Amino acid sequence: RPLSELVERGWAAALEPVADQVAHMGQFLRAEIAAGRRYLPAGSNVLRAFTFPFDNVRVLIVGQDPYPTPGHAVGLSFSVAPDVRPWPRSLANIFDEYTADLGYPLPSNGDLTPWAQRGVLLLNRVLTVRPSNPASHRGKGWEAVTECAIRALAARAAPLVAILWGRDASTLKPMLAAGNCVAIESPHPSPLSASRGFFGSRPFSRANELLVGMGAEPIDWRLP
Ligand SMILES: O=c1[nH]cc([N+](=O)[O-])c(=O)[nH]1
Ligand SMILES: [Cl-]
Ligand SMILES: [Cl-]
Repeated sequence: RPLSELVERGWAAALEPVADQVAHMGQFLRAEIAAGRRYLPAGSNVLRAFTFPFDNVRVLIVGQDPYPTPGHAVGLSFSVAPDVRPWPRSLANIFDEYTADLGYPLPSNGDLTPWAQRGVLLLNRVLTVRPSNPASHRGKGWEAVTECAIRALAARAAPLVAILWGRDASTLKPMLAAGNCVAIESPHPSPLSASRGFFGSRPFSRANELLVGMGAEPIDWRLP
């Protein structure tokens, strides 16, 4: 199936340069299932970040790989389905910062769909994983796909704030080089690092400060 059938119109055009690569990933995934390996998220969710309009994106929040725990990954970085509990600890930490930064109550559940609807791109660098095997689809072909996506996003005339959590995300700074882009960076929300620079970083309000200063509307971050 061609890109225009899988993703939103603007993303299909942005991702044209990697259309063959995306087809190849579908072949890889089929071969995984034929070899008796599973993958997450569900097939229908793999490209989900690209189902929300390319032109509407104002904030990029980069992830690395999908959650490897069965039933967690949903195709948007960090998000979980509404019935998932307890929250993955990175997400719980994200939510702690959300409350402290913004003053909102704890969200009711871990579903970040409203952010995606509002132009927050929840993009993992690698879009699939074998269950219980963290980072197991590194090097399988997604990195070129998601690099194309980020470069296309950065090339738009429109404002963009990139939120870069952890060392691997910070290495994308070169590709956000353009005057229309601005990166904020901190240690990752995982418990390993969170108290050494993530908590108190105020990424949500600062992203809004930056967008307003670039002439854009702020993100309404409020979750149910
Ligand atoms: O979808 C994701 N969920 C969580 C992480 N993480 O905590 O590193 C990530 O990189 N991507
Ligand atoms: Cl498996
Ligand atoms: Cl807000």
